[PDB]
Amino acid sequence: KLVRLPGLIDVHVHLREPGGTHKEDFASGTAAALAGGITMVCAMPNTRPPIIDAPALALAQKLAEAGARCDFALFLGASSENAGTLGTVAGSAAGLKLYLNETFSELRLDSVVQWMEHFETWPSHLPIVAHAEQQTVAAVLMVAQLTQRSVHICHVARKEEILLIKAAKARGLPVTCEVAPHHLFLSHDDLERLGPGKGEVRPELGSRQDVEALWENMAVIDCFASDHAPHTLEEKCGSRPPPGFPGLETMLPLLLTAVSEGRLSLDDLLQRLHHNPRRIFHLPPQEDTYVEVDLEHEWTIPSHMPFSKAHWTPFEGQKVKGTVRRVVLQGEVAYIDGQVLVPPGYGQDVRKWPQGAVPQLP
Amino acid sequence: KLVRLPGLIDVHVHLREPGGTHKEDFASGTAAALAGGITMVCAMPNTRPPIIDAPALALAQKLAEAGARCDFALFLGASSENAGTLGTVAGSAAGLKLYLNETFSELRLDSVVQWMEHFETWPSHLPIVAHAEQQTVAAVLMVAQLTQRSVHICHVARKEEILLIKAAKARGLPVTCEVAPHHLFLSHDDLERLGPGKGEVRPELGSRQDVEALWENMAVIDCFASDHAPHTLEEKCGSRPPPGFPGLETMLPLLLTAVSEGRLSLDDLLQRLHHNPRRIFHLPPQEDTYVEVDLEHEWTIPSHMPFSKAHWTPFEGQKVKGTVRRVVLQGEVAYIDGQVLVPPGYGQDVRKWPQGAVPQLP
Ligand SMILES: O=C(O)c1[nH]c(=O)[nH]c(=O)c1F
Ligand SMILES: O=C(O)c1[nH]c(=O)[nH]c(=O)c1F
Ligand SMILES: [Zn+2]
Ligand SMILES: [Zn+2]
Ligand SMILES: [Zn+2]
Ligand SMILES: [Zn+2]
Repeated sequence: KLVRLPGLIDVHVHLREPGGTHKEDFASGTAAALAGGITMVCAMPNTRPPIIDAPALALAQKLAEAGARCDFALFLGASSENAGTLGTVAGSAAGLKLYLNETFSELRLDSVVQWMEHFETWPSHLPIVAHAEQQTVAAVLMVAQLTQRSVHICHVARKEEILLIKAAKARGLPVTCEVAPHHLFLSHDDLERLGPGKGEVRPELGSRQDVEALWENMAVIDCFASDHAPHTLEEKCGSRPPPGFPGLETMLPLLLTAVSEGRLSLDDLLQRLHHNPRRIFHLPPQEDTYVEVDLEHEWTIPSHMPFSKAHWTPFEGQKVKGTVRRVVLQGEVAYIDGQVLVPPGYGQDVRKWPQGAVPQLP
Repeated sequence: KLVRLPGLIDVHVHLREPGGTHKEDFASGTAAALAGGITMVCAMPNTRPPIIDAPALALAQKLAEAGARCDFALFLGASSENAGTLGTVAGSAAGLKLYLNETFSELRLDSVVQWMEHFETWPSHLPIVAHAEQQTVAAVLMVAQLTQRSVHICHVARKEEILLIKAAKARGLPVTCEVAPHHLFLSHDDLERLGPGKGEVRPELGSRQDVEALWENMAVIDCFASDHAPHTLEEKCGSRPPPGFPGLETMLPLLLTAVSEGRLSLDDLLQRLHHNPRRIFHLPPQEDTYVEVDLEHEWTIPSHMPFSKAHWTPFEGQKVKGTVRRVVLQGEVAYIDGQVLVPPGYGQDVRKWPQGAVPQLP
């Protein structure tokens, strides 16, 4: 018997279009999403050009509307120049992403004062998410408190970070967070197999104690999100390997395996891949949309998944129990047993739906 | 300018049909819901006969399908006899309600062992909610831990209770809770005006310190829910006054006033009347459903609201800023400026929708 799930949401993907389409584009990345049981994605802004101004957002919107096979929202990215300039387009974005650790020059913030300025100028009712590692989690939480608003922490990867967030939540602070599958299912123990190129990711793979701490503190994790960060094997194995793993096609199989093993419940999974993404980012429901999964069939992750142009995966060799069998999106069969059946352009910008606008006071 | 809200959900109403229809029926209670900006309600099982077996649920389902003007789900109620007998109908109910303090004989549980039996036999993927006051909150939390599952605490009304729940959440325990408007906007200070009959409610009105504690610990409150508990003025002012307040028509105006005053944000309100009710009870979205409210218009709550057959309200005399102007339900105008425009029977049982079934493992 198949299990029917609602349309799952991944609030953290890199679809590389514009500017990196040999790694991934909207069409191939959203095919990977559908194959992973994901019917709506939020795409990060560190493209080339980066989505840091209204013209770049306008271009990305059209590229996504023409290429996406599932529904989507597009993040804006904070820069050292664009605080106080995004007000007219802010409501059309998934949210504002701050890169507070390593990034490309155009997204680099050189001073916490620049973080303050973004928290002060970005509309207070709209989401802010941050790449914020180790101490940076505490620092950006401080900025959120000074500006009296919420923040969402991307890919929490360390015992240090989840315990800090746990302490903040105990004090009633408005902070939510997401965890990516590689930080639950990979660790330092895998670096010998992966090698130093493939193993490059930010946040880096943690210790076994880091991984154990995230599982022990599942109650503190609001969302799962893949941080789908595709690069080709040539790039990952070359002289300056970029950080990141592809993950859309492997997320749900990995987590369904954990569910089968009693590590978390089916509800725990659906809170973290459906309900909490909806409520943190004010994402609308998807009419006549659902995912049918098979929890009985055991298989081994191969050297590459069928759809991501990354054409490699760090989870190769792991045994999983859980398969996406069928995806229905907006009343149409979008995916069945390895075949994507909706064309590029079938997906839509959920922020343009009346029910996708973020409610605000007049 | 009007503000567009999603369809709000009240997970705790008493609609009195069958058996108490002079107090309220499905048609009048759901009219009150729509006038309060509420498009889906979860109806408690302490009717006459109480909804404690499959035949009674079958009757209530038809009465609701014929009378409800908004969408709904129906709770089953725990009794001293029905543990282990509800398995075939459990998935069709909103959840299982346990009355752990005062109640009618048919819903009275005389031993914590009976609570254990319900937690052991009720399907583990389906909701359990409890009327659990003071120590009873800790006791039912203990039963939840022994049976390794979650519990939702109805109408938290005391500093003692919210602090206990706060401590449980800090330990990672799966507990959620709701707070009713009278415990945020009324207190002991109002008992002289109300009198001892009108003022009867369970949980009773709290001290100013209780009320202040709930506001201070808003982060711990998952849901708002009215505990709409209608009785006629004759009953409230008579020789054996039943406990309870009507509240569907006054909830949102009261909370919108608080939002206008900066006591909580619009998002805080929508998490507690839309997103968290959805995710705790696995309630489906409502297609083409939304509520338009006006935050500018000031008015004073009268001696009775237009629709509840209770025909009185404990909030008489309070000044509010916030009005439900229009409700659209499933693509039809359901309410405009005091006029309900959908007939009895327009509402449906959301648990019969494919997307309203609670996902479970095979
Ligand atoms: O875009 C990427 O590849 C990327 N990869 C990572 O591993 N971390 C990032 O923060 C990032 F932006
Ligand atoms: O049904 C009612 O009137 C009712 N009224 C209350 O004040 N508390 C209850 O727990 C209840 F079931
Ligand atoms: Zn990142
Ligand atoms: Zn990323
Ligand atoms: Zn009660
Ligand atoms: Zn009640």
